[PDB]
Amino acid sequence: SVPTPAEAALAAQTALAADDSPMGDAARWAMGLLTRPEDVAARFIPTFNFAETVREWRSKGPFTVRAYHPVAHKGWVVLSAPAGVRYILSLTLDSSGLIRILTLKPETVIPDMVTWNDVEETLHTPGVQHSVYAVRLTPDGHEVLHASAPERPMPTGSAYKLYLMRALVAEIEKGTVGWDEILTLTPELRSLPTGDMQDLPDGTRVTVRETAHKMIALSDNTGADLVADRLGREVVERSLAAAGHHDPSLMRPFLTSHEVFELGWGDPERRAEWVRQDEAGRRELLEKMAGVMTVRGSDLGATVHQLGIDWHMDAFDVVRVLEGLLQDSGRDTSGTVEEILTAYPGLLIDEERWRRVYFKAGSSPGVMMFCWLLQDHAGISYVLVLRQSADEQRLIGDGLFLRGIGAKIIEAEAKLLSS
Ligand SMILES: [Cl-]
Repeated sequence: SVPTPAEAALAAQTALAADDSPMGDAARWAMGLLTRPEDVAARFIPTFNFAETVREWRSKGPFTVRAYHPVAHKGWVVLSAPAGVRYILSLTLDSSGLIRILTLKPETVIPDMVTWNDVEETLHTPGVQHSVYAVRLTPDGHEVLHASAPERPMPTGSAYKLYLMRALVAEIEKGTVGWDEILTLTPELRSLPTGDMQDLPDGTRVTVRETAHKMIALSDNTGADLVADRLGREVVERSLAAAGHHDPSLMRPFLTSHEVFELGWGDPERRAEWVRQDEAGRRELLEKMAGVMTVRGSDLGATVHQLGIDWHMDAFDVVRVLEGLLQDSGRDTSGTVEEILTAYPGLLIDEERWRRVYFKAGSSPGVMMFCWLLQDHAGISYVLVLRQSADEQRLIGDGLFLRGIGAKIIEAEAKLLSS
């Protein structure tokens, strides 16, 4: 008794109208633009041409809402326009519901998946290296459900925050840091979005717990940098092998988000020097680069992951860090780890099927990855790792494609994961 096209669209239209959440508020406002600089300023982040963008968007309608997919601070609305042309309106919000990102783009098309070959043939894009790895975790080891290039080390962007989380948990267990310990935002520690903590004023005091929460749930770069500063680079590097990484040297020096941004898209000479240097020279360069960021979001574009300016790991490294975090969570009887890991599942999840879902995304120019750990109410866990890398960012896009492939795999779990 699957809903028919007409039923599906009506359900989405009503859900959008009824949604009494920050995403509902923002999506309805955005849809209103489609169907006043002072009111725009009040709806966007404080540090937010737009009237012209809205004019161009409006010229593509009239629009009909066909699907509505809110997920905490992120949301997508599928729109049909004249002649059956479809678009997706994407929203990303800050912590109080102000709009950070609002885009209207051609629809991303992902079929319902019947077989793993459907996944591979949908995903494959000339010029893009990709990898799909799916396993069932058991007492007796991992059962491989599907694998394409899991052994290939690839850049993974904010997947690295999973390793930072395991390092943090290890220090909590050793008693060198506490969940309620205070970290302090300084001008030097501020990074770029993703995240919201960069929007806090200088001197803002925040607990380790709340910083780690934002580091994971919002992929907060500033949160991650505060944690990495508190632990120290050497402590994080020493934690990598035990945390699950097969070859820690691939991620040494272990970069902060601030360092990736500043090195990757700042001074071209400094970046060339990085390429020429060994680990010692790279550490020395990073120390000299310490200070307040000069690079801004508009500077990003060119790919630099090929120069080692990212965080490289294989699919097996991602499975091990997620399984390790599952173990870390169970050991932490306070539920602090679990609360952090489950806050944002990246999708609308069937909670009657899945007791817990861990999720992490990562992206950089030419880099996209999504991973989930899903555990059912009987205690059976699955891990799904999706990765793309390319020399040209336009071959990958904003990540709705790879995320959507994950969504369809999870929707078809009875066929692809738990058959
Ligand atoms: Cl995401």
